[PDB]
Amino acid sequence: RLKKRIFAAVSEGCVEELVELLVELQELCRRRVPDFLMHKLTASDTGKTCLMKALLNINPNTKEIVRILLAFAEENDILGRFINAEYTEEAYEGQTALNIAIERRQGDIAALLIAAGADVNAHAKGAFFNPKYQHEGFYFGETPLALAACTNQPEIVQLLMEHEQTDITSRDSRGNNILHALVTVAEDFKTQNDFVKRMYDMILLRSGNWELETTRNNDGLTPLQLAAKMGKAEILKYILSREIKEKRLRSLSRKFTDWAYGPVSSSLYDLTNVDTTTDNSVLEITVYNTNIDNRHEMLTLEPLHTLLHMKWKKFAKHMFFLSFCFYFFYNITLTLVSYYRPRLLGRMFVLIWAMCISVKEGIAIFLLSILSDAWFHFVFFIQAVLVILSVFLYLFAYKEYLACLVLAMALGWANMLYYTRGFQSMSMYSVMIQKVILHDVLKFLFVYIVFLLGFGVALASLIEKCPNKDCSSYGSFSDAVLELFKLTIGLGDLNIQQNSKYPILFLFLLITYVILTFVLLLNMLIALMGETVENVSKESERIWRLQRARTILEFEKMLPEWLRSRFRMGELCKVAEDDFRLCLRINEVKWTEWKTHVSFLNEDPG
Amino acid sequence: VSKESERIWRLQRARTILEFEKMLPEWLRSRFRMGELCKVAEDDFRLCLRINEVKWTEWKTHVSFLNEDPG
Amino acid sequence: WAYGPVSSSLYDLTNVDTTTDNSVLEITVYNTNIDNRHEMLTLEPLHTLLHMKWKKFAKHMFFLSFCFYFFYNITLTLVSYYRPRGWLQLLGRMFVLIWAMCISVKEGIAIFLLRPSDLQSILSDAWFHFVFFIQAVLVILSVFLYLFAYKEYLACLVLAMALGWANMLYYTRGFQSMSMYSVMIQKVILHDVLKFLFVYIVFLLGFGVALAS
Amino acid sequence: TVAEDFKTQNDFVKRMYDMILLRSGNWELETTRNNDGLTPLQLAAKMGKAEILKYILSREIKEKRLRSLSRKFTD
Ligand SMILES: COc1ncnc(OC)c1C(=O)Nc1nc(C(F)(F)F)c(-c2ccnc(C(C)(C)C#N)c2)s1
Ligand SMILES: COc1ncnc(OC)c1C(=O)Nc1nc(C(F)(F)F)c(-c2ccnc(C(C)(C)C#N)c2)s1
Ligand SMILES: COc1ncnc(OC)c1C(=O)Nc1nc(C(F)(F)F)c(-c2ccnc(C(C)(C)C#N)c2)s1
Repeated sequence: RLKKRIFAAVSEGCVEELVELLVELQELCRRRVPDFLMHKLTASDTGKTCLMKALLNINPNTKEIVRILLAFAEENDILGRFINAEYTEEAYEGQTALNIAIERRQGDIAALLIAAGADVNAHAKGAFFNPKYQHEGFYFGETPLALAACTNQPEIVQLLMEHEQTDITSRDSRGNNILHALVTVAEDFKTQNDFVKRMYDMILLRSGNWELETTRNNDGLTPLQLAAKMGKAEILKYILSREIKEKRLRSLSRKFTDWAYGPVSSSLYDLTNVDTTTDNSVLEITVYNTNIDNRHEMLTLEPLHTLLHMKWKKFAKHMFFLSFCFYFFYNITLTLVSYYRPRLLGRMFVLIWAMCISVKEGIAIFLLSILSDAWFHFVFFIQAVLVILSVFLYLFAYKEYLACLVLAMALGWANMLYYTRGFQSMSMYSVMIQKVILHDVLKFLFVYIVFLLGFGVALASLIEKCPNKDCSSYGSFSDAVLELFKLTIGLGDLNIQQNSKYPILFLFLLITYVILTFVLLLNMLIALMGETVENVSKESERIWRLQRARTILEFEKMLPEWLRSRFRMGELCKVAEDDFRLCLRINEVKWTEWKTHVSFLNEDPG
Repeated sequence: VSKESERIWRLQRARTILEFEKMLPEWLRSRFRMGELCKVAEDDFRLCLRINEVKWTEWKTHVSFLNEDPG
Repeated sequence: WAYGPVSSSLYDLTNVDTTTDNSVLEITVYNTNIDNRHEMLTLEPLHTLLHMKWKKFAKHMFFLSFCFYFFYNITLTLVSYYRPRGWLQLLGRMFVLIWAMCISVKEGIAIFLLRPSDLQSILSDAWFHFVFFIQAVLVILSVFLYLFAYKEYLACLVLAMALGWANMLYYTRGFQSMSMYSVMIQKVILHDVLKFLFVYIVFLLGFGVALAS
Repeated sequence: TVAEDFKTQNDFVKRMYDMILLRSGNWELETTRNNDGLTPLQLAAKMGKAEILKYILSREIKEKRLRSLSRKFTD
């Protein structure tokens, strides 16, 4: 047939004479109308046309070939639905020839196709271009502008934005516009040369306006909140501290120096969607999202760090010390009620406070990874439940209340860790609350149960029924399991006299058990110690900073509306003709970048 | 031993896979027999295995094909 | 195929995919005179061939191997605990006996064609053929000594149960997480615990003679 | 008073100190006491400007005329 011949002549490109003669033959067959021409000019299995197959296979003679193809399509008044054709397969649906021309870094042919009238809003709405998860498919933004900006082709991005029909505010299937897409594709500093920062700045300045940055995708996130959700520390550092000095695009900045005199410089940072006064700010998302493992570097950014420090030093230090004091006196009263138990009028101060915790942490659990952040919610709730249960059992005629009361006292003294985590002495607890939490200890427990059960059977089997202390504490299976457990708990004793027909085999298996349990214990030991003390101190400091931020936000959530408005970090500042956006002032001193100061809001510093 | 674990796991895994594949009956092996025929040249027709690799650290351009239409 | 960071390539499997006399896969896997297999079993065609063989049949064959050994070990434990000190007990004992004979012939065949330089490293899979064979031999020997009028069948039975539960480490080295855990455990034991135990037995015997005299 | 460190200033205050001290070649600048009685050297001692103090305490002018401004004389 002629379809395969045209496709081969257009993919191989060894000479355009083959495709010229084949197109002459095709026109001859057509003279004997548009649907037939393109049904024979496309591949019915995918919807691909000769133009896509020509651009998918770039060869030293492909520009002339696409020129020939477009000339033949325009000479038949079909170029409209031929240059705008798109795939039909489920995986690559929506992909057109301009996507392929840009993905092949062919700028000249791309300009050719845009001049010929290829619509520049073609959304590659396929399951390959909108992957369920990354690393299975290629998500760039489902648009020729997003594809030109994601593949680092600023020439084509200029060619696309200078066009007339381009939609810079176009939103793809995922709800993302160009800026969300740039945020998702951006990875790092020197991994791919950090061109996405350049493209972000260029696309935001070219369309100088706040609509691209205030647009929410289908998850209700803006490009800034989307950089906060993921761990895009570089794009977040750029957007947050973004200083444009062009006189017309100054209102696009998020940081405004107003003060510089010499090395001293007082800058303002913008706190609109950043300072926890809205639905979910960069602060909220950066602090509470436990899916990046990069909060160590994102909570030290320019406005966020000082915002956390200010909230702390303003009210969270006081609220935290007050709650620590209240829990400390709660625990002291609990200890004195547990010591002077009736084997004395304040025995109720505990109860009330218990119920308070019982509801507070209770509600705190009802509103929701969740064993590293919310652990203390569960332990405080369990402690309060134990206390109220001890009281209920004490006023009833139960003598089992002492167990719960002593357990509650002990668990409260253990919960005292939540308040002392950055104290360099409760460091190992505050760090093994995370590594030992889930997987490090359950493997040990499984292997230890296997050891215990197997060796219990092996040792109980070796023992002979005897006339009723039996001369053997390894009698039934339960007695051997108990002896072995007591052994790994240093509560036991090795006797070479256990009333066995094979005492040497019994001794061998007992010592084998001892040594194997010691190996398991040593594994868990070197696991939870894992010293590298520089790095473990990094880990403890990082955990303290993260929990400090988390509790700062928890404490800010507790205050009423009026107290929150009275704390309310951020001075109102005019930054443009009429902008008046709440900012946060940061004074700095730099003795290295000596420059004449031409960007400032106030000419008289102070 | 952090990595030595992966080394020993990979070696034991490969040896287990190969001995299991040897244990099967010849018709079962013929049934599984990963790899599909593919015409490479005028008459080449070799058993090729298609591997799709996504490397997200890519900075280059590709222009070649055997069936340009993505599968 | 390549479009962006994606690339669908077509590798050749002519003398590679284990359908010839000795392919690159079988040679790369079975040759233990190099100590470079860790780097060669990661090349794209061999890597994906092993992955697909796994997914297709070897995952299931391995899980069935593990399940059969697990239930054989459980029945061995049950006949060791409930020993005589014949309705269904002897059914289970005949299960463990025929399965011990099967395991013994299998691992003995594997040992016969087990070339040296496989046993070069202690943390190597080749070593397991020996412990599986020893345990199956202990089981059949205990059944032989129990059919006769011997008392020492219990030592062999308990040793066989203990060695089977130890041999489950071969299967825990086949799963992925349990691979790292079990290899760490077995490294600790076979390398450091044995050296320390040699020098510590020296200490024990010396100071025991010293304090006893 | 203005000198900070090397990681923050790259040591230009030492160079400006040398320049302004040589161009006005006389002990009137180094023997002057502020409203605390501190000379520039005692002031560099009081606030721990270790780089400025190291410069002043061992300052050797090899020029023949400005050698009386030296504090260390390699002979
Ligand atoms: C700063 O710590 C303290 N300071 C002064 N006094 C204290 O107790 C009187 C304490 C203290 O930690 N007490 C505790 N109580 C309990 C409870 F089980 F009862 F909940 C503790 C507990 C809970 C869960 N797993 C364990 C382990 C794994 C270690 C075991 N086994 C221990 S720990
Ligand atoms: C998952 O492990 C288990 N789960 C449940 N039950 C079990 O045993 C009842 C087991 C188990 O490990 N059993 C074992 N059997 C034996 C054998 F000596 F017989 F070979 C073991 C052995 C072999 C060589 N060197 C030692 C050391 C160095 C430690 C000494 N001394 C111990 S260990
Ligand atoms: C034959 O003994 C074993 N075989 C195999 N494995 C074993 O442990 C894994 C063991 C064993 O002795 N275990 C132990 N457990 C505990 C406990 F912490 F629970 F109390 C032990 C204990 C008891 C009392 N005073 C301490 C001091 C203060 C010295 C400390 N530290 C530790 S000792």
